[PDB]
Amino acid sequence: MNDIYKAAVEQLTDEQKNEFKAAFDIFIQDAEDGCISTKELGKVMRMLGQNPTPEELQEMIDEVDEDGSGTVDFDEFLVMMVRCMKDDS
Ligand SMILES: [Ca+2]
Repeated sequence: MNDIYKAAVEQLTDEQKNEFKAAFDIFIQDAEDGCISTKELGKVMRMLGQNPTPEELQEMIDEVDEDGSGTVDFDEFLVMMVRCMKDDS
């Protein structure tokens, strides 16, 4: 069980989700299922307001990838912020 998503969702603002939704929809303009690419995560961060590394972002991807299919949905896109709570150390 995880209670960080509830404690983190309350921290995030509507503006953050607004940007996240737009940052997602832009890529999901003609998606097959309705998600982005795990490798494209480094691209959305640059547009949102972040500049990580290929090894750093990689850990974030697999971490937020609840299904582990290959594409990043909105559920996996939003968790990126709340997942910070779970350090796993
Ligand atoms: Ca996925």
